[PDB]
Amino acid sequence: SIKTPEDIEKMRVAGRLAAEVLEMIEPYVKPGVSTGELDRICNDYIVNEQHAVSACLGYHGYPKSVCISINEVVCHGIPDDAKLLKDGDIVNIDVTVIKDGFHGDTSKMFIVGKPTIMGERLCRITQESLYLALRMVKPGINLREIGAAIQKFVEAEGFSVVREYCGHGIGRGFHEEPQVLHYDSRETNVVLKPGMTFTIEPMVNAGKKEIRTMKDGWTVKTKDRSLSAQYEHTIVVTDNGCEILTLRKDDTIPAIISHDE
Ligand SMILES: CCCC[C@H](N)P(=O)(O)O
Ligand SMILES: [Mn+2]
Ligand SMILES: [Mn+2]
Ligand code: NA
Repeated sequence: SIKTPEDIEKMRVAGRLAAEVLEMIEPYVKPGVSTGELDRICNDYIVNEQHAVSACLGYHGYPKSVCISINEVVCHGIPDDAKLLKDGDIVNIDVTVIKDGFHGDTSKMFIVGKPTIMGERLCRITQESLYLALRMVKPGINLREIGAAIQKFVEAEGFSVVREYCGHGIGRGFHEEPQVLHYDSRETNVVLKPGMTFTIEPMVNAGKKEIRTMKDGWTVKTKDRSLSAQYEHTIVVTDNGCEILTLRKDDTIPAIISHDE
C-alpha cells in the first residue's frame, strides 16, 4: 500500500525507536554476556523507557523480544540465558518495535572482542550490500533490479545471498506486501512508487547460500555452518529517492537519499 504523510511520520517515530534500541545495546555486547540478558535489556528499554512494545513477542509464537543470531546462525536466533558471547563472535541483534500502531524494523552486526579478519570482512560487505540497495531506491526502479544488484555485489565480493528470507513491506502490519528479495528472481515485478514503506535486510553467507531450519521453527543456520551476516533498515520511498527511518549514529550513509540535482 501507499502510506500517507501521517502514516510516514508515525513510522519515523517507530523506526527511530528501533534504531535507538540498537544504539543503546551496543556497550552490552561483550564477551561473557548472555543473549538472554541482552534480550531483557532491550525489552526493558522498549517497554519502560520508550513506552512501546516488541512486535516479536508472540508473533507466530516467538518467545522473546528481539532476535539475536550468532556466527553460523542466519536469522531469528532466540535469546537464551545459557548462551554466552565470546571473542570473535559476530552477532546480529534484530529489533522490531511497535509505537502508535506502526512498526520499526532494523538490525546490525556486532563483533565481540577481538575480531576475526573474515568476520569483519563478511559484516563489511553485508552492510555495503544494504547501502548499495538503499542508494538505488527511488520511484521507477523495480524491486527485481534491487535484488539483482545486491546479489551481483555480494557474489562479486566472494559471498552468497540467502534466498529463503527477504525484506518486506511494513506499516501497521509487521510484514506486508511486497516481498523484497535480495537476489534476482523472475517472480519479482514491482515498480517502486512514492509512499511505499518496506525493509531491505540481506543475509549474506561466507560460504554457500543453503540454509537449514532448527527444530524450534525459528533458528536458521547455514547448511555448511559458515558465517552469516545481516543488516536491516526500514525505509519509505520518496518522490525522488528514499528516506531511511531506522538510521543510527554509526551508519555511514545519510537518512535521506535524493537523486535530484
Ligand atoms: C520474530 C520475527 C522476527 C522478524 C524479523 N524482525 P525480520 O522481519 O527482519 O525477518
Ligand atoms: Mn528485523
Ligand atoms: Mn524485517
Ligand atoms: Na550469523
